[PDB]
This record gives sequence, C-alpha cells and structure tokens, in this order.
Amino acid sequence: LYTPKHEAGVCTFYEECGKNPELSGGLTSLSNVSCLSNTPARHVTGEHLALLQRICPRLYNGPNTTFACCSTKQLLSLESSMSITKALLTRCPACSDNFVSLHCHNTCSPDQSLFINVTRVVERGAGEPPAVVAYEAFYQRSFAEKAYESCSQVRIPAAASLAVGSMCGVYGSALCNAQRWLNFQGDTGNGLAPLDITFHLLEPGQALPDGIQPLNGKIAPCNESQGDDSAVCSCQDCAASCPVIPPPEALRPSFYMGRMPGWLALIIIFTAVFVLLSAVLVRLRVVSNRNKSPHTILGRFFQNWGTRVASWPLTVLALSFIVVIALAAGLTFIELTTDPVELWSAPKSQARKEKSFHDEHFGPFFRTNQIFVTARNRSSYKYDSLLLGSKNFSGILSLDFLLELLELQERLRHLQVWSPEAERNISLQDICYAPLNPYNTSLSDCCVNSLLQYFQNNRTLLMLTANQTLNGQTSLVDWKDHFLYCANAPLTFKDGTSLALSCMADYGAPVFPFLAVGGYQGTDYSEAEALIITFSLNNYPADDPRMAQAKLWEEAFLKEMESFQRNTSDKFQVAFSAERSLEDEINRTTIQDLPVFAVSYIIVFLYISLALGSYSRCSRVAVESKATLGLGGVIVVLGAVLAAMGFYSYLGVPSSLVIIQVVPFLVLAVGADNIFIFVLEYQRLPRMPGEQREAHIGRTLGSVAPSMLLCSLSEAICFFLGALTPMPAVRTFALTSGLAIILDFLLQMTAFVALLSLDSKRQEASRPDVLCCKEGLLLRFFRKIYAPFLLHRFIRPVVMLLFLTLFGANLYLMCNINVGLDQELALPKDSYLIDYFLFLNRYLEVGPPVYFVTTSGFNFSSEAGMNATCSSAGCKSFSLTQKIQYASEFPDQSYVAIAASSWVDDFIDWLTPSSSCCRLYIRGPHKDEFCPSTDTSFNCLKNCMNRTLGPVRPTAEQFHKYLPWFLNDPPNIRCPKGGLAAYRTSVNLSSDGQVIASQFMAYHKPLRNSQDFTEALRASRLLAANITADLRKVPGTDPNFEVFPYTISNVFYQQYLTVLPEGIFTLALCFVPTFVVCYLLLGLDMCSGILNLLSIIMILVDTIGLMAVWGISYNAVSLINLVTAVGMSVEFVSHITRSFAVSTKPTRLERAKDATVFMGSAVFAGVAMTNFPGILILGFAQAQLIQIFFFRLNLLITLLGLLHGLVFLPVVLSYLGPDVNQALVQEEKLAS
Ligand SMILES: CS(=O)(=O)NCC#Cc1ccc(N2C(=O)[C@H](CC[C@H](O)c3ccc(F)cc3)[C@H]2c2ccc(O[C@@H]3O[C@H](C(=O)O)[C@@H](O)[C@H](O)[C@H]3O)cc2)cc1
Ligand SMILES: CC(C)CCC[C@@H](C)[C@H]1CC[C@H]2[C@@H]3CC=C4C[C@@H](OC(=O)CCC(=O)O)CC[C@]4(C)[C@H]3CC[C@]12C
Ligand SMILES: CC(C)CCC[C@@H](C)[C@H]1CC[C@H]2[C@@H]3CC=C4C[C@@H](OC(=O)CCC(=O)O)CC[C@]4(C)[C@H]3CC[C@]12C
Ligand SMILES: *[C@@H]1O[C@H](CO)[C@@H](O[C@@H]2O[C@H](CO)[C@@H](O)[C@H](O)[C@H]2NC(C)=O)[C@H](O)[C@H]1NC(C)=O
Ligand SMILES: *[C@@H]1O[C@H](CO)[C@@H](O[C@@H]2O[C@H](CO)[C@@H](O)[C@H](O)[C@H]2NC(C)=O)[C@H](O)[C@H]1NC(C)=O
Ligand SMILES: *[C@@H]1O[C@H](CO)[C@@H](O[C@@H]2O[C@H](CO)[C@@H](O)[C@H](O)[C@H]2NC(C)=O)[C@H](O)[C@H]1NC(C)=O
Ligand SMILES: *[C@@H]1O[C@H](CO)[C@@H](O[C@@H]2O[C@H](CO)[C@@H](O)[C@H](O)[C@H]2NC(C)=O)[C@H](O)[C@H]1NC(C)=O
Ligand SMILES: *[C@@H]1O[C@H](CO)[C@@H](O[C@@H]2O[C@H](CO)[C@@H](O)[C@H](O)[C@H]2NC(C)=O)[C@H](O)[C@H]1NC(C)=O
Ligand SMILES: *[C@@H]1O[C@H](CO)[C@@H](O[C@@H]2O[C@H](CO)[C@@H](O)[C@H](O)[C@H]2NC(C)=O)[C@H](O)[C@H]1NC(C)=O
Ligand SMILES: *[C@@H]1O[C@H](CO)[C@@H](O)[C@H](O)[C@H]1NC(C)=O
Ligand SMILES: *[C@@H]1O[C@H](CO)[C@@H](O)[C@H](O)[C@H]1NC(C)=O
Ligand SMILES: *[C@@H]1O[C@H](CO)[C@@H](O)[C@H](O)[C@H]1NC(C)=O
Ligand SMILES: *[C@@H]1O[C@H](CO)[C@@H](O)[C@H](O)[C@H]1NC(C)=O
Ligand SMILES: *[C@@H]1O[C@H](CO)[C@@H](O)[C@H](O)[C@H]1NC(C)=O
Ligand SMILES: *[C@@H]1O[C@H](CO)[C@@H](O)[C@H](O)[C@H]1NC(C)=O
Repeated sequence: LYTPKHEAGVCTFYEECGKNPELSGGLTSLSNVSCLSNTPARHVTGEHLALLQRICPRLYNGPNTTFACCSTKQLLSLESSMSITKALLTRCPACSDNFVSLHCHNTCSPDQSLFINVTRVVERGAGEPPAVVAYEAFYQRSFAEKAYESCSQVRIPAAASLAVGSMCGVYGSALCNAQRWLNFQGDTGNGLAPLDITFHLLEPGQALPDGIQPLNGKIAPCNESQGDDSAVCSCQDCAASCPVIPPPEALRPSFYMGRMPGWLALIIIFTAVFVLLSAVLVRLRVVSNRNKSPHTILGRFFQNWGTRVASWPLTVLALSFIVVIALAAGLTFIELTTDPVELWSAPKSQARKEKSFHDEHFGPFFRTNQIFVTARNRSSYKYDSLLLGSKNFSGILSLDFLLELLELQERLRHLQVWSPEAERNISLQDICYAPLNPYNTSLSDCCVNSLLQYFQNNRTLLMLTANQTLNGQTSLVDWKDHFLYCANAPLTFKDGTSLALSCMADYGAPVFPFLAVGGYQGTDYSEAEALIITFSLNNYPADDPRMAQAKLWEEAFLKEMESFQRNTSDKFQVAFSAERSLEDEINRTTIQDLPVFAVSYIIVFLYISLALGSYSRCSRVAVESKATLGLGGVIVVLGAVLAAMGFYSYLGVPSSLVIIQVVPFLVLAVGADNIFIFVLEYQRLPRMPGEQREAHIGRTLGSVAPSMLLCSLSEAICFFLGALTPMPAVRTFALTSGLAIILDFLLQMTAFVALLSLDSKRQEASRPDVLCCKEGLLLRFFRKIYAPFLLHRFIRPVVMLLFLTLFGANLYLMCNINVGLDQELALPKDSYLIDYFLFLNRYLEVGPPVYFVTTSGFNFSSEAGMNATCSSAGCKSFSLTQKIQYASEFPDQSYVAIAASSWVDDFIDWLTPSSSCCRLYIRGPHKDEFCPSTDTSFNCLKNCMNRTLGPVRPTAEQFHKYLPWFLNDPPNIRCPKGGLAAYRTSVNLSSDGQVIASQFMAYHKPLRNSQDFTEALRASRLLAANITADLRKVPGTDPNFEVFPYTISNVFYQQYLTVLPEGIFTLALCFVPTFVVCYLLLGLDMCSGILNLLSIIMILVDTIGLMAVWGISYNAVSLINLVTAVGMSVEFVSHITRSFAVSTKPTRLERAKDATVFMGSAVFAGVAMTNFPGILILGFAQAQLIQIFFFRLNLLITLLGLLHGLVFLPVVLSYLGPDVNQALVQEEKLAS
C-alpha cells in the first residue's frame, strides 16, 4: 500500500487496472486506476514512443532513450480524460501545455518515485497487484505558482468568465490560488478526478521526508514563444503580454458645447444679444434727444372687411359652421399610436435605422418580464458554512420565503390563457424564449432566471439536507452551502458537498449571481437584499399575430403579480414589470382625466360672460351678462381645435396623448384673448351721430385688427418653427397647434364679428339676449390707482433695477440645467412602474446588453479577416474583441462592465482537432458527414482538421463547410463550446454560406439616470467607430462596412446628444420672423421692434432660469414649451407697445400713462385671466409629463408675461420709447 524505496529511476505504478471501486459515479467516462508496482522504468520504443511524443511533448528525451512509466492504455486514457480542459485552455497554448505537463508528469514521468508517495490501495485478489486509489504528490511552490499564474487569466468568452473559475470548486475565480486549484484537480468528489491525490506544495527552505524531493520542471511563460510556434498568448488571455498604457482621460461629456458647458454658452449668447440691443436702443434715445401710414392702410382695409362682414352676418355664420363641421368630420378616421418607440423617436433616425437592421437580420430583442422581491422586516443572521468561513445572510434568504417564491414562480409557469384568434389555450412553452431546444420545446426549456434555478426549480432538492465529514468533523450541509458554491462558481456540473446537484439551470444554462439576486457589493452574494425573477419571451414584429398571444400572457402575468403583491404585505415588498406595461401605463390616463379638464371651458365661458357685463344691479346679472358672446368665444375655440384635429386626421397623420390632453386647453388659453380685447375696445369707443352699427364695428375692427393679426401670426409661425423637433409626438403637437391658431384667427375675423353685429342688433332693441329668454372698475382702477403708482418718479428706477436684477439672477440660475427625461417622468403619478424603476435603480448589478453589430462587406473567411476579429493566440493585437475587453477594463470612462462574447473565437476553438469537438464518420451509412460530440460509437475517429504547428485556421472552403455545423451543435459535458445556444441567432448566413451580419454581445454597467444612458450611448458609439475605422483597413473590406452598437434604450436617448444645438437654433429661428412681423406690421419703427424683442428675450431667460431652479429638465417637450413662450409673450408685449406708439400725447410719460391705462386694462383682463383657467386646470392631470412640462412651464410663462407686460414694459416705454409719429398728429389736426 506504499512505496518502500524511491531513490531514482523507478516508478510507483505501471499498468492500468480496472475501474475504481470507491467513486462508482461520474459525469462522463472516467479513467481506470493504475496497479501499484515499484519497479525500474521501461524502455519506450516505436509507436509507444510516437504516442509519448504526441501526448506529452515534455518527456521525449532523445531519439533512442526516452524512459517512461506508462503503457499505451494510460496514454490513451489520459488523452481522453483531458479533452474538456484542453478544449477550455487551448486559447493560450502556454497554459494548456503547463496543465498537460502537470498531468503527464504525474502519470508517465520516469522519475515518478521522486515526488509521489502511494498511500492507499485496494487488493484485487491473491496473485494480482492491488490497484492504486489514493496517493500524494510533492511540488515546489514556485513551480506550481508559475503554472497557475500562466493559466490565471484564460477566459471563456461564451460564459464571460475565467476558465480558472470552473476549476477551483467552492472558491471562485476571485479567491483561487495554486493550492486550491491543485486541490480541485485531486478531489474525487467533483465527479471528474479518477482518484484521490493530495498535493503538498512543499516550500524550498522546508525539510522534507527522507528521500522525497519536490518536483520542479519546465514551465512555459506567458509572453515567450517556444521554438517556431509564434503563438504568444495575448494579454486578454494571460495578462502579461501587452504594453502598459495609462488609463484614458474621459471624453468631453455631452451637454457641453465645444470646450465649454452648454449653460455657459447659453449665458454668453443671451447676454451678448441683450447688451447689443440695449446699446442700440439707448443710442436711438440719445440721438432723438439731440434732435430736440401703414396703420391707416390696414385700418382702411379692415374697415371695409368688417363692414362687409357686418352687412351679411347670417350667411358668413352659415359658411363658418359649414367649414367647421366639414373639417371636424375627419375625426371618424382618427388613429392613435400608443407604442413608446413610435412616439418617442422618429421613424428615420439613426437609432431606428440601426434598430431596423438588427431586427431584420437577427430578430427583435426578447421581451423581459421582471419581478424584484425584498423583505419587509426580517433581520439578518450568521451561517457557519462548510469550506468557507462564517457568512452573514440577509433576511430575504430565509427558506420559507424561497419556498413561497417557488410556489409563485411555479404557479406563473403553469399560467394559461385562452386565445380568441388561435382558438386554443396559450401556455408558457408556446411563446417563451429557449436557448436550448428551440423547436419542440417544453416548460423545462423555457428561459426563467431566479435563485431557485440553482436547485433546478425542484422543491425536493431545495429542502434536502446531507451529512458531510470535513477535516475530521461531521457537520450538516443544506441549501445554503449549494447557494454559496453556485454563487462563487456558477459553471459547475456537480457540487462536491455530498449532494450531486447541478449548478446549471434546468434549461441548460449557468445562472450568474447578477441575474438571480441583487443589492450587494463586491462578492458578498449572501448579503443580497433583493431577489430577481425574470421571464424572457420571444419578441416578434408588431404586425405579426404571435405578439398578441405574448401580450395576452403578459396581461395574465400582471394580474397574477398584482394578486401576489396584495396577498403578502406582511413579508415582502414587491416591484414588478412586463414588456407591455410601459405602453399600457403611459396611455392609461388620456381619457380618465379629460372630463376633469373639461371644467376649464365652463370657467372660461362664465368669465367671458360676466366680465363683459353683469353690472349696476348685482341681482339682475343673469340677463345683463354677455352670455351670447361667451358662447360664441367658446364655440370659436372648439371649432378651431376640432377643425385642426380633423384636417390632420384627413391627411393620415396620427394623434397621441400630447394632442388629446393638451391642445384644446392651450388653444383655449390663447384664442379668447383677441376677441376679449376686440369686445372691450368696441365698448370703450363711442359711436358718432348718425352712424350705423355696421360702420361702427368696421371702424373698431380697423382699430384693433393689426394687433390681433400680429399675435396670431407670431404664435402660428413660432409653433410651425417649433415643429422641427425630431420627436413625432412634439412634431404632431406643433403642427396641430399651428393650424388651430390659424383657423382660430380666421373664425375670429368672420363668425365672431358677425355674432357681435347680431348681439348689437339685439342690444339696440333693449331686449334680453337669445339664451336668457360709460365707466368701469377696470378703467377707474388703472386710471386712479395703478398708473399714478407705477409711473411715479420714485417707482420707475426701482422697477428698472428690480427687473434687471431678476434677469441677471436668472442668467446665473440657468447653470443648473438637467438634460434628458427619466423613464419615471413619463409615467402617471400612481403607476406601479415607479416602484419598479426604483427597485431597478437600487438592485440590479448589470445594465442592458449592447450588441456591436457588423454589417455586410467583411470577409470572415480570409485569414486576415479572422485575425482582425479573434482574440486567441496568434490573433492581431487591438482586435475587435480586444478593443471591447480594453473598454471593459475601465467601466467608468466607457460604460461597459462585461467583456464581449465572440462567435469567431469559439468557432476557431471548436474546430481544434485536439479538443475532440468536430468529428467525422470514418465509415458506414453517413460517411464524411458530421459526427456529433455526443456519439459514443467507434465510427468517429477522424477529426475535422489536421494538426498544426501554430493556431488553427481553416481555409475558406473549410470555413463555409463547417460553420453551419458549429452554429447548430448543442453544448454538453464532452464539448463545452458550441453555437446552438450562444451564437445561433448572432450569425446570419446566406444560402451559399456567406456571413451577411454578425453581432458581439456585451453588457453595460448599471444605468440609472438619463445622463447614464446618454453617456453610455456616446462612449459605446465612440468605441464602435474606433472599431469600424480599423476594420476598414483590412483588404477587401467594402467602403460601406460599419459596426454599430444596438441596445433597446438608444431610440429613447439618442435625441439628448443634439437637443441643445437644435434648441438654440430653433429659438433663434423663432426670434427672427417675430421681429420681422412686429417691425413691418407696426409701421417700421426700429425702436418699438427692439423694445418688443428685448422684452421677449427677458421673459424667455427668466422662464429658463426658474425652470432650471424648479427641477424641470431640458428636452424636446420643454423646448416646445419655450417656443410656445416666445410666441405667446407677444400677446403681453405687442398690444401695450402699439398703444404707446399710436398716441398723440406730446411726452413719453403721458403716452406711457394713457397706453398703460387703456391697453393695460385690456391686456390684463383679457390675456392673463383667460390664460389661467386653461393652464391651471392641467394641475390635476395625474400624468407627470403634463403636470411637470406643460402645467408648470405655461404657468411660469403666464406669470412672467404678466409681470413683464404690465410692470416692466410701461416704465421702459416711458424712458426709452419711440418719438411721436407726426403723420397721426397731422391727421388729428387736419381732421379736427
Ligand atoms: C471539466 S473542468 O476541469 O474544466 N471543471 C468542471 C467544469 C466545467 C464547465 C465547462 C464549461 C461550461 N460552459 C461553457 O463554456 C458554457 C457557457 C455558456 C454556454 O454557451 C451556454 C449553454 C446553454 C445556454 F442556454 C446558454 C449558454 C457552459 C456550458 C453550459 C451547459 C452545458 O451543457 C448543458 O448541461 C446541462 C446540464 O448539465 O444540466 C444539460 O441539461 C444540457 O443539455 C447541456 O447542453 C455545457 C457547457 C461550464 C462549466
Ligand atoms: C371640449 C373638450 C373638453 C374636449 C374636446 C376635445 C376632443 C377633441 C376629444 C374629447 C374626447 C376625445 C375622444 C374620446 C375617446 C376616443 C376614443 C379613442 O379610442 C380608444 O380609446 C382606443 C384606445 C386603445 O385602443 O388603446 C380614440 C380617440 C377618441 C375618439 C378621442 C378623440 C378626441 C376627442 C373627441
Ligand atoms: C412670480 C413668478 C416669477 C414665479 C412664481 C412661480 C412660483 C409659484 C414657483 C417659482 C419657483 C418655484 C420653487 C422653486 C424651487 C422649489 C424646489 C422644489 O423641490 C426641490 O427641488 C427641492 C426638494 C428636495 O429635493 O429637497 C419644490 C418646489 C419649489 C419650492 C418651487 C415652489 C414654486 C415656485 C416658488
Ligand atoms: C508515505 O506515505 C505513508 C503512508 O501514510 C507514510 O507512512 C506513515 O507515516 C506516518 C508518519 O508519522 C507514520 O506514523 C505511519 O506509521 C506510517 N505508516 C503507515 C500508515 O503504514 C510515509 O511516512 C510516507 N513517506 C514519506 C517519505 O512521506
Ligand atoms: C515577459 O514578461 C516579464 C514580466 O512582465 C518581462 O520582464 C521580466 O520581469 C521580471 C520581473 O521584474 C524580471 O525579473 C525579468 O528580468 C524580466 N525579463 C525577463 C526576460 O524575464 C519579460 O521581459 C517578458 N518577456 C518578453 C519576451 O516580453
Ligand atoms: C438574415 O438577413 C436577411 C437580410 O439580410 C433576412 O432576410 C430578410 O427577412 C425579412 C423578414 O425577416 C424579409 O422581409 C426580407 O425580404 C428578407 N430579405 C432578404 C434579402 O432575404 C433574413 O431573415 C435574416 N435571417 C434570419 C434568420 O432572420
Ligand atoms: C425533483 O427531484 C427529485 C430528486 O429527489 C426527483 O426524484 C427522482 O427522480 C428520478 C428520476 O425519475 C428517480 O429515479 C428517483 O428515484 C427520484 N427520487 C425520489 C426521492 O423520488 C424528481 O423527479 C424531480 N422532479 C422532477 C419533476 O423531475
Ligand atoms: C474571402 O477571401 C477568400 C480568400 O482570402 C476568397 O476565397 C477565394 O475565392 C475565389 C473564388 O473562386 C477563389 O478563386 C480563390 O482561390 C479563393 N482564395 C482562397 C485563398 O481560397 C473568398 O471568395 C472571399 N469571400 C468573398 C465573399 O469573396
Ligand atoms: C482608437 O482609440 C485608440 C486609443 O484611444 C487610439 O490610439 C491612439 O490614437 C492617438 C491618435 O488618435 C495616438 O496619438 C495614440 O498614440 C494612440 N495610442 C494610444 C495608446 O493612445 C486609436 O488611434 C483610435 N483609432 C482611430 C482610428 O482613431
Ligand atoms: C477500463 O476498465 C474497464 C473495466 O476493467 C475495461 O472494460 C476497459 O476496457 C478499461 N479501459 C481502458 C482504456 O483501460
Ligand atoms: C384552458 O384553461 C382553462 C383554465 O381554467 C380551462 O378551464 C380550459 O378548459 C382550458 N382549455 C383547453 C382547451 O384546454
Ligand atoms: C446527520 O447526522 C446526525 C448525527 O447523527 C443525525 O442526527 C441526522 O439525523 C443525520 N441526518 C440525516 C439526514 O440522516
Ligand atoms: C394568499 O394569502 C392567504 C392568507 O392571507 C393564504 O391562505 C393563501 O394561500 C395565499 N395564496 C393564494 C393564492 O390565495
Ligand atoms: C493570421 O495569423 C496567422 C497566425 O499563425 C498567420 O500565420 C497569418 O499569416 C495571419 N494572416 C495575416 C493576413 O496576417
Ligand atoms: C489533411 O487534411 C486533409 C483533409 O482533411 C486530408 O485529406 C489529409 O490527409 C490531411 N493530412 C495531410 C498530411 O495533408
């Protein structure tokens, strides 16, 4: 049972006996145990020498000597046994050779007795040698550590982990040293080691037992080539052969313009424009001090128009109603598009072109339905685990919680629905994603990720306990030791803690700890706060019928999860989501709060009716109010709204939630201003003796029509210019609003003028109006209280200083601008998805995957093509997957956390003849056809390719012939690599076997804010451009070959890379024709134009500043609201400014006083008080996009408009206003 003598030249065993009686089980075919024989080494010649030279190249010692101690049977058994490990480690030949060197030194070395002590045997009967079942081996520490370190970084791209992580048992790749690695190699409990070998890594200073000396042989270093191999390992594979480059500085972040922040550019632009305009305006004032009729043209035209309209009022009302009904009739063809991708992004953007390419070539990205579960009040605890130290465990990991979650998951898997179209029950196995067995799938094949997958969703295995004696002490093993083992080493076929439990999921895939649990730091997997249950379903195109079935199943999923959410509030806090939830939640409340909004029309009707009358009695106001004109106003507004929506429905343009819930109420806030001002001016001007009411209304319309035309044109032009946004919802909003404003103006100049004529006709008869069968408080208040106060000599410099202070303060506050909109922001206030997004932001440890997709034009069959893509030994440095690996080493500068997988490296590795993966039938019915790795017959002794002196590279014919076999070969214990699961959907093959498109999957780091999605997009695009530029240098590459980074979030966040240049350019385009129309229409006074433009700039800057303070981010929706501000503020500025300009008072102060009282009262009572019921009613929206971006911004715009129009502007007109237009002075004097 031992080796009595071990001087030199002798070995401890030679012939291979039968099977090992002790283990009895295994994963694969094992290796028979050698029989003990202490005997001098054998003289190895002939074919035995050829076998030795091939199997163990570091034992051949000359042509004619080569003493060794193993038979041909042991050499063949060793060659069979190491095929799996060689299949994993062949990427770095130095590592493969070192591992094989260790095994063939143990098995066949002629100096076997110098380091091996046999300790335990089993007798095989009298006259027979006993078989060896346990022994120990002695090595130097430096030898084993160099051998380990040469293999320490070899990677498994398909699993995105280290190969050493599958070879160190309970210790993962993070905690594995040479001792643990060698202990795993000798541990028979894993189902792989044929016999028990104890490894002593005896140190050199240490004194050793009698004749034993530690082994110290040759170890191939990482970076050193051996002979003429030229197969030096790349540093992705061993981390010792690439030059050191200091970590790259991060790139200039998006939301920065040029070399400076975007807000700094905003301050520079607004300040420069303001100071230039102010300097020019004051220059004109001092020039006027040194110096000590288009209005009539439009007046005459509008008087003729008004008189014709007043002449025939019933006919024009008839045509107005006919046109309004004819346009509104288009609502029968209305179509609503509810998908987020369609509204959020343009159909011909860059991200959508990439999305279309990916979806066409590889299929759409699968639908992910997730559940996050945490523990409400359970405390943590300790567990004295086996093979590890004491481990803290979280409260959520309590066994009863896992049992009820197992009941939940199993209940969800067996959920079935009725399909009205298919006329059958749809179960999970009909629509689920399945990486293994895609066709003829079952429930056991569906992709479902959870912690419970470590126990293959089997209740009996979860509750199992076992007795294990380690270090001489018997203890108890339960599910927690399997959990810790799998969390550290997820690539385990068999656990060693007395339980033969696979660590793989039931559908055949490893479950990585970041996919099962979350809420941890470092490698403290047992402390995880939240558990994650993920269902992945196949996606399809929207038109395809299968999508409806998937949506029905997800609906049942949502109802079941709401049931389990309500049922157990005493144990868990649960967040959950479904793929269709985002589409359902955003569009849920379009209709629900619309009758709540409808009260604004009633409030506007009542305000217009009461404000224009209801006086002198306060008890007969029911008949003295102007009910007819209120009804007219509200009908004109509704007419414009319905006509605009109808016309766009007639052109096939769809509508959305930004149309239904916003457009009638913003148009309500705008449209009634012009008629309120017109009616007030009608009441104020007295009639001349002998004049008819038609001429009076004509003269009134001639008086006020240029300003109403100015406001309508300015707002309509601003909305149409605001339609340049790439976002379709905002584009549709802008076009609908523009058309509604134009049609509103056209109805105001025809139907309302006619209605005022008919109401005046009724008024002259001193009769009650249709429905209800020379002073005023506004003018007295403004004349006696407001105007003596605002224009007082001790007020005007204070108002000037206060408003310039406010402007400067808002320019400062403009620095705090957020760019981008969070997903939560879109949701309704009470949606369950808000909890889901909070749980994702706190508990996931990885982000979404990113696929670097290569288009057609790249020859993957050429050796130059393979070398510019692979990352194994002999591949070119700075290759595609090595660039991705390098980007993955610095996750904060480039938002990639997990290195890419690659079909090329696994294909080349699979083709390797030494890996026993690609075999051909040598004889029989299927001669020269593919022999699967699971065929255990003797018909498959011919490898796919021949042996080589370097890396394995096929020719073009071999590449095209063998690639469809690789892409359909399922992985198993015999061959780990294969493309059925990981790569079948990642390569597109045309019928001549050509590669049309290909993708390389990698994972982002967790992304939480809009800034993280935007920066991840920028860094990922920069990496893909860097890959594309170097791939284009390979000869034969098409000039239109590119690599692009598809991920599902790109179509939502692409727009935030350009939103600032587009927003600034759009605002400047809004400012230019506004100035042009107010300059040209009001009589070509440069002073008045500059005054209006400066006021609009101040209102806009104040709006942006206070927006930044409040916490409203900048995006396309805020942009269209600021465009609305630029348009709308003309209604607060232009009327007062024109009233000042058209005035005959000799001094600036008197003109400021009279313009302030008359038009200030009209502007206040009309514009402000009409704006409030519309805008304020959106504060009950319950959809956060409207509550935040439409209510708050339009409210701020209205208040700043009122503040600037009524307080600032009269004072500025008093100081810096235009001089007197002498043509009206002469007109007043001559006609006097
Ligand atoms: C020998 S050692 O010394 O080195 N140390 C011990 C070791 C090891 C080791 C080596 C390689 C790996 N993998 C890669 O590489 C593989 C990485 C991922 C792989 O692409 C994959 C497979 C399926 C899938 F959906 C998604 C991805 C992994 C592997 C997994 C499963 C597998 O086969 C399945 O197994 C299931 C089961 O057993 O339950 C059966 O149900 C299925 O039918 C059968 O297809 C073979 C290899 C993992 C562990
Ligand atoms: C006077 C103010 C307060 C409201 C006038 C505005 C109208 C222009 C709105 C109010 C009611 C809306 C309609 C009410 C509900 C629907 C049904 C809707 O169809 C669905 O609900 C299907 C939704 C789905 O399939 O998810 C299509 C839009 C439509 C016609 C809306 C079109 C726009 C309308 C007529
Ligand atoms: C008269 C015109 C010029 C403006 C009138 C509009 C006000 C009604 C707005 C303008 C600024 C707003 C404030 C800006 C800042 C905030 C912080 C905001 O919440 C935060 O971002 C801080 C909360 C936290 O995270 O601690 C709560 C609303 C509030 C008080 C806003 C309350 C409403 C205010 C006073
Ligand atoms: C080789 O292994 C044998 C088997 O254990 C060792 O023999 C035992 O050594 C211990 C050490 O004190 C003694 O107490 C036992 O009496 C020995 N004999 C047995 C178990 O039969 C032997 O010492 C080892 N030799 C070397 C060089 O390490
Ligand atoms: C292979 O890598 C090693 C380590 O990066 C290189 O450098 C050796 O580094 C050790 C540690 O300081 C020194 O003791 C050796 O003298 C260094 N040189 C050699 C030749 O071992 C080594 O140069 C690299 N070899 C090649 C060919 O690149
Ligand atoms: C591989 O890519 C081709 C196109 O390069 C895909 O073929 C298209 O498939 C869509 C439907 O999926 C058809 O509408 C197109 O007409 C097809 N075009 C051509 C040129 O054939 C093919 O489907 C992709 N492979 C897979 C498996 O989806
Ligand atoms: C859940 O796990 C148990 C293991 O305890 C499985 O039960 C074994 O099934 C095999 C195959 O039929 C039998 O040979 C064993 O005798 C069973 N063991 C016991 C204790 O009954 C069980 O099949 C698993 N569940 C499923 C659905 O496969
Ligand atoms: C990719 O490159 C390989 C060679 O690098 C091309 O294979 C050649 O194909 C032509 C076509 O008959 C043969 O005449 C050559 O002899 C082949 N060369 C070799 C080395 O085998 C292959 O055609 C290229 N791919 C494409 C799509 O053109
Ligand atoms: C891809 O990125 C790498 C690293 O960022 C670039 O390599 C550097 O390029 C600059 C010039 O752009 C050189 O001055 C440096 O010497 C290069 N090396 C290093 C280590 O910084 C590479 O050029 C990029 N590819 C392209 C096509 O621009
Ligand atoms: C292994 O042992 C079994 C049983 O003794 C025997 O049938 C088989 O041929 C042996 N194989 C090798 C390669 O030694
Ligand atoms: C479909 O499932 C429901 C679930 O209760 C069941 O009642 C019904 O009979 C099933 N239909 C078929 C055809 O299996
Ligand atoms: C494990 O051993 C202990 C100690 O005798 C014993 O009490 C317990 O029942 C054993 N467990 C099983 C499952 O047999
Ligand atoms: C829900 O909770 C009740 C007790 O609150 C329990 O009896 C029941 O089994 C739970 N599950 C279902 C599906 O009702
Ligand atoms: C690709 O790498 C192999 C490595 O052996 C080399 O032989 C071959 O010449 C390389 N091809 C090119 C085009 O450099
Ligand atoms: C190389 O491979 C080819 C085809 O697989 C085969 O015909 C040939 O015999 C092999 N060996 C040599 C030395 O060419």
